[PDB]
Amino acid sequence: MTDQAFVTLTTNDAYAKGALVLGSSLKQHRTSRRLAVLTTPQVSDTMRKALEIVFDEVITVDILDSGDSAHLTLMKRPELGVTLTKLHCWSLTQYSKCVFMDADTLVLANIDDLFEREELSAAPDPGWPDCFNSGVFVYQPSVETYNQLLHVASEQGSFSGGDQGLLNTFFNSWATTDIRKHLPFIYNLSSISIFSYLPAFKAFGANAKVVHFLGQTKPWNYTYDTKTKSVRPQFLNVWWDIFTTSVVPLLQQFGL
Amino acid sequence: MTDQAFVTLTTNDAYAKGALVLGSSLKQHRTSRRLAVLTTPQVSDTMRKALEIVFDEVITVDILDSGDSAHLTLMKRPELGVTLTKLHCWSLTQYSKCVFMDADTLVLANIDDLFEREELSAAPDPGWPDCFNSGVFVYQPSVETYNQLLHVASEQGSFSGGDQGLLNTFFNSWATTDIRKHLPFIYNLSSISIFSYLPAFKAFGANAKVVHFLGQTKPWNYTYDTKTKSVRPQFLNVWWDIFTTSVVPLLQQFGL
Ligand SMILES: [Cl-]
Repeated sequence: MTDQAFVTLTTNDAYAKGALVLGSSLKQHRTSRRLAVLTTPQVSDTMRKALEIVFDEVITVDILDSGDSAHLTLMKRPELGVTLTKLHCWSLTQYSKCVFMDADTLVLANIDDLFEREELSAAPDPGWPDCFNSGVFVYQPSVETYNQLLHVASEQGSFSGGDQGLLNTFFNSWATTDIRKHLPFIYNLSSISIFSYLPAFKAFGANAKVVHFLGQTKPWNYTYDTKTKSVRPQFLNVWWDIFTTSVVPLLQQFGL
Repeated sequence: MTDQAFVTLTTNDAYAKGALVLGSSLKQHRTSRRLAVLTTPQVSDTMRKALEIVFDEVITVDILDSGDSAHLTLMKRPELGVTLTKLHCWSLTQYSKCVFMDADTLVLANIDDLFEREELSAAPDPGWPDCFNSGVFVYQPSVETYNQLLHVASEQGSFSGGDQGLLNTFFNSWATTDIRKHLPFIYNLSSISIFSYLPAFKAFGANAKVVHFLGQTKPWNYTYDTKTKSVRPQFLNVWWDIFTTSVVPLLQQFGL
């Protein structure tokens, strides 16, 4: 649909790499949706221009600017920079529904069916499964929800010191209400649960639709051998394949 | 209710300690339900007699006996000893509904409301949260279900090499169907998620109703200082308090 989007976020050039890989993965699996990326001014012109090619829309967010609605809350809780920036995904009222995906996710199959879901649909978090992981979620842009999230951020902050605590606190019926708001874990498959919980992977992890690179060493903190097509494991190598294949050439293209 | 029960299982004297602590924890939080314990002949007379005091019913299961319905399946899949024994929880047709709890769980509050639940209700597993953890679950005893589980055990075994894989495979709609069959994580709170996922604990882990001692070192593999009332952490110490207070005296009582 025209007014639906995957939305991601990048606050720096490291994460812009992820966002570019994510965007590409989404294009590769023939999404019929828009691709939007929240970006900060800290993202350089080269990453930016590549984001402009990969994404239908590049939105600038500067919570460091006092014009930003999140800025006073950033002052109150300065650890919440990334969180308050991320929450701007709710400002995107040019879209009726979006799938937010962190820039450290990777799409391995079309996940457009996520748009059948209602706010707030998200996959369970490993570790504390009565929380949803905020790495992938379905939400409806709204200035009201935005303001309410912003307000909760101000009042409580996040029990996680990040967006996950904040989102779970506001969307707190997730655990106990409407199983359709549980996204299958395969739509936000923790790369940790692929290596750590290895019995459950073998049986279901070949079904993965989205890899969420958690931790730790993010995909781009790895060394990739372009000859062997392998890092210094399966999923890191898909990410790097996309990076090497689609993203680097788009990045090297901006220097002329 | 008269014909409802918590059911646990012990295949040896190490686990009988857990079962005795579990049973006691259940009595301590004034359950109105029956307490049943599947036991193997490998459980010694002393553990047994103490089980007889703590539990309303002590049921003997010997899958090593060829009279047992599970025995031929044990022959086919000998790694499934514990699993096939556990599955006998479904034979307990003297009960209309039961809560099965592994002998490495600990009850910290009345959880009798679990009997409002239908088969198969269970808490999500940490690590792979689209599986339920088989440490605590609500089920309806039935020879049909039993036979069907036994049959699946024979055909597929368990993708986990344990009961969890088997149960998830048979009760495979759990992830996607009926949010009421998701037991809050606090009814099967992984002791690992208490130490490992520490941000989510502080906010919700004080609400714990059942601790599931996973791993690893089981509670009884720890040294307990009875003077300091502490092990060699909060939950280990509740377990040991119950053990020292209620269980050991019941065990020392059998030697005369
Ligand atoms: Cl439901």
